Amino acid sequence: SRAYDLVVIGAGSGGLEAGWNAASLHKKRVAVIDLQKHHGPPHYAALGGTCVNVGCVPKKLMVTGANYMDTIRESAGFGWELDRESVRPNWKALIAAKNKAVSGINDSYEGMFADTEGLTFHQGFGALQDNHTVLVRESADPNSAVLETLDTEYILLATGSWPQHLGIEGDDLCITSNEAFYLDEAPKRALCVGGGYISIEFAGIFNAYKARGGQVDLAYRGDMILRGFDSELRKQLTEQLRANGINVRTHENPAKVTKNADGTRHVVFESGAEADYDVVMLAIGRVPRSQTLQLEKAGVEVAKNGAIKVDAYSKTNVDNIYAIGDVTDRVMLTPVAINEGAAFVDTVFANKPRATDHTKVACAVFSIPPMGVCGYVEEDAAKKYDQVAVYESSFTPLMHNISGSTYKKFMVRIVTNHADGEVLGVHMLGDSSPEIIQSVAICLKMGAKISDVYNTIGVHPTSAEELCSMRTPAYFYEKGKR
Amino acid sequence: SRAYDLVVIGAGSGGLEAGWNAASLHKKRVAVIDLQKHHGPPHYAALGGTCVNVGCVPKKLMVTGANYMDTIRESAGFGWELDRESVRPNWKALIAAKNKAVSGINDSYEGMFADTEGLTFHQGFGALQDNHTVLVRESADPNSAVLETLDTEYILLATGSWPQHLGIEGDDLCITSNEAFYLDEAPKRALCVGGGYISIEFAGIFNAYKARGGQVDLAYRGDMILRGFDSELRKQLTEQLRANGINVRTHENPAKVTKNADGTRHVVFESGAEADYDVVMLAIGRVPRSQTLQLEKAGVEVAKNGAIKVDAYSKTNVDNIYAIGDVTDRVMLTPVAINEGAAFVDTVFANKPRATDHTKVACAVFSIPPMGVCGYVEEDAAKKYDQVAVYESSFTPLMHNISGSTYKKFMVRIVTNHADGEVLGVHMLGDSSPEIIQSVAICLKMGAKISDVYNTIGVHPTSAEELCSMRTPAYFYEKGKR
Ligand SMILES: Cc1cc2nc3c(=O)[nH]c(=O)nc-3n(C[C@H](O)[C@H](O)[C@H](O)COP(=O)(O)OP(=O)(O)OC[C@H]3O[C@@H](n4cnc5c(N)ncnc54)[C@H](O)[C@@H]3O)c2cc1C
Ligand SMILES: Cc1cc2nc3c(=O)[nH]c(=O)nc-3n(C[C@H](O)[C@H](O)[C@H](O)COP(=O)(O)OP(=O)(O)OC[C@H]3O[C@@H](n4cnc5c(N)ncnc54)[C@H](O)[C@@H]3O)c2cc1C
Repeated sequence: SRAYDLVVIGAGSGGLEAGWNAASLHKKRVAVIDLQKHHGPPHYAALGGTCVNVGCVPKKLMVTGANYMDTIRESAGFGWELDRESVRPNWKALIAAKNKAVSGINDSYEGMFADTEGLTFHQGFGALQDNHTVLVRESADPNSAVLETLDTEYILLATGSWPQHLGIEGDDLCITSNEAFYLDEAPKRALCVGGGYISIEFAGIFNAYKARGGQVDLAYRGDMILRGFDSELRKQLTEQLRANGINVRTHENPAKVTKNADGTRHVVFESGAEADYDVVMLAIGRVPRSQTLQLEKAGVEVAKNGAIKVDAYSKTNVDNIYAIGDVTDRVMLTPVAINEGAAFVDTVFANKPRATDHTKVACAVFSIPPMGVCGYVEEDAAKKYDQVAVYESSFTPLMHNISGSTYKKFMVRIVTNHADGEVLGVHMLGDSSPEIIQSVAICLKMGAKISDVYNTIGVHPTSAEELCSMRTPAYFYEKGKR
Repeated sequence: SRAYDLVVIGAGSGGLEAGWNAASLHKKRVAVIDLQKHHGPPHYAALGGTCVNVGCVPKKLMVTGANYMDTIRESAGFGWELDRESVRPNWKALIAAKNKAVSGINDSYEGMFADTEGLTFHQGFGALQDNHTVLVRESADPNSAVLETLDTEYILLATGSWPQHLGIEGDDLCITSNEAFYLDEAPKRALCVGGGYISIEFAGIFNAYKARGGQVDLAYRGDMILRGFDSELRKQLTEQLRANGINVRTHENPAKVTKNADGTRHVVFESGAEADYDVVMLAIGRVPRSQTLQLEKAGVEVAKNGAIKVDAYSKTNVDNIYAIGDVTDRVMLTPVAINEGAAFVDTVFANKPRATDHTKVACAVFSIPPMGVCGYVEEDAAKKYDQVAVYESSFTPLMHNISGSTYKKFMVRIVTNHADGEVLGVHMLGDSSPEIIQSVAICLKMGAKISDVYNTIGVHPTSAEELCSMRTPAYFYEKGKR
């Protein structure tokens, strides 16, 4: 058996930051464990994690592909002539290009290991024996061949999460985002089940690569898609997805999925509504991946959902064992998991305890059109503050008066503490909003006030200068109002 | 002589802001004078000024149209299959749509004047007889028919700038950006003379709408284009212009232009090289437009190049005559002129002195690819502070590896005062950098430091995210580079 300072189980966004930082900057002997080295089936994620293999990186490439549907249509207004009846998308080419890109990054991570002192990769399933030794086995099965036993001082769990499935009749006929990245054919008709951002992102990808006459339906249990986002922005996004032809079936949930003779799936909705689809993708949530780790043999314990309970510095109850990223169920985004992996190495190896601030974290939804969002939604702000002011504007860019997509309203909403003037949250809908929100997030982790925003001079013509053009509140909340 | 609180000569960006404010906010009686109500020859600019009519707004529509040449080409990498030989630009469709968009905006300004009691528009050439009477004549000739003689308490001079010409033989065969907005056919071969943002932006418009086998040359008298911008960015923009096929000709200046029998124009350069072009457009400069105002008749000092000299509150030597916008030669951007108009009304009519801060003002170059810049370039900063640190990052977006456009590097450069880490300048090259620099300008107005920047968590995947990723300096200046 070998002796290590650290064993990282999971070589994703968090574990690879942590392991690399511990080995190079702190000259520690570190083992990182993951299931496989190259992206794809059987385990989908691999070296580099979910984001690089089956997450942020392939989905942004595929959403960029999807946007060309609207740009080739919108170019006509600006005088571009082409035979538009000949245009045909080519899913196969998109996936071949995407896989080339993702494998490039995988080969880069292998290089990274050859370049560094005490960092070794170990391929297999990590499971805990006791709080000081982790087993690398042949499969998730507890009775599989144990390949290696690693003796350690500190253990770091960073196994991520996995797609949540529906407990329904014919769940087995449904795919998740994982299989969606390797689909051989673009579906003609497809159902994305779920109201979250992964559902909405894929619905816009399938909508663009479908055969014309095809259809993509987005079915969600609640009233408006995208819980946790600004309610006005959720309302306008819905209509803009509908305007681009996807059918948002609100208050619909699968009940039965049955395979038809010709491979297609037949689905019975909870309303007794029925429809047939080439693909049914569940995008209903992500659960902490912790079940197989045998945490119990080391005394570390979980929450009901599988989340590993951790204090602010990422320490679990057994002290030499820490946990970061999606398995921790704090904020499930790559920059947060990376930040936590770095903070952990200052805390145990540099012995400077850094806790990661999961507050005012900005994020985006690469839907068509996209959203960039940071801080508080007004309902939450109005529960915590006395005087909340909501500022809002909407405009159709002059541009879309000429492209013909007049339904593309840019919307910006800013929530303030009206006593203070401190900007509590900024929520944007429209193109470039993911680019624009990163800088606004610096303004908010700095404590800007609405006077800071309208005293800056605008850069013209941009959509972003609206941020600097809003001075009168639309309405306020003194516990309530609207 | 009649009875006015304010007469504003020049109904443009600054001029109209001040006139609306003085009237609807402070109930003053104000006359706004301009040459023309709608865009187009002979005066090109008209009600709404240069930006609305022959500036920011027409220009930006036209460069978004030009950008379709790249994205239609780039779609192929993402699997969008189409008849590549069918694709052709129609310049007539582009300027027809641009003219309706600008005609809409002109109509709404006439609307504005109907909806506000003390505001009136007077068409003609405004000139001063005395520091309390302004006469609007029929033409710019001092001896022309006086149409109106308005008598006024205050005068606001906001006549903007005009294109600068070359005094060479055949200058009258060249156009400026004014005429380029009404060209009937896109040039097959074109020459853009100048190195500032306006010839850069038109070179990209002409490059995209040219007939195949065409060519646009950019000729500049100096060593490198975009004097006054970050030197690494200028170098990199030149190389990206060349990769998209435009021919950048440094140390090059025309000597004489003659018209060919063909109708095209023959250009002899000062090096002795010759070539023929359909269009030769001069974008060598813009000079303050004070020349026919009769400023000596009111004793107001002009600064040689034409700039009306003013103090921080935009007051001239004559205490009831103020001047704003491009005529004062301070920052020739529409936002700055508007802000100066607002500040002016506060100071004289709301009796609260303001002054525009012309520092940290961000701006954008709508080149293909675009640039977004704010603050000091390192050279200037190095001659004011003892230790300046420069941070930079370059990367090709993943997407540009899939599309053909491998040359499209995104670059961000941050200049810091190394004493406390205060960010003095951020210079970016790449798509969306105009949209990103607007909110970075807010962080800069609030006194941001490099640590504010890397302590914000990123939004992944975005280009803007690179802002939060720069911890270590590339090099420093301790008076000189190190
Ligand atoms: C489709 C999709 C889109 C997303 N898009 C974005 C986006 O645009 N921006 C963003 O910020 N976030 C996005 N996310 C979220 C982001 O991918 C994750 O939050 C982030 O990767 C979490 O990092 P992590 O370190 O917790 O784990 P991960 O990056 O998931 O890595 C965990 C690693 O552990 C390995 N592993 C699992 N169990 C074991 C075991 N027993 N033994 C060994 N190895 C094991 C896995 O194979 C995996 O490689 C997206 C996620 C998905 C699924
Ligand atoms: C092609 C081009 C592109 C530009 N793009 C941008 C951009 O993208 N973003 C940006 O911020 N800035 C841009 N600018 C600069 C911007 O157009 C100007 O800075 C801005 O319009 C200046 O405002 P102003 O109030 O000083 O006067 P202007 O807006 O120029 O208006 C001056 C007015 O005075 C009138 N006039 C002049 N003489 C007389 C007279 N004697 N009697 C009566 N009326 C008179 C003119 O018709 C005109 O309407 C661009 C400029 C050009 C030329």
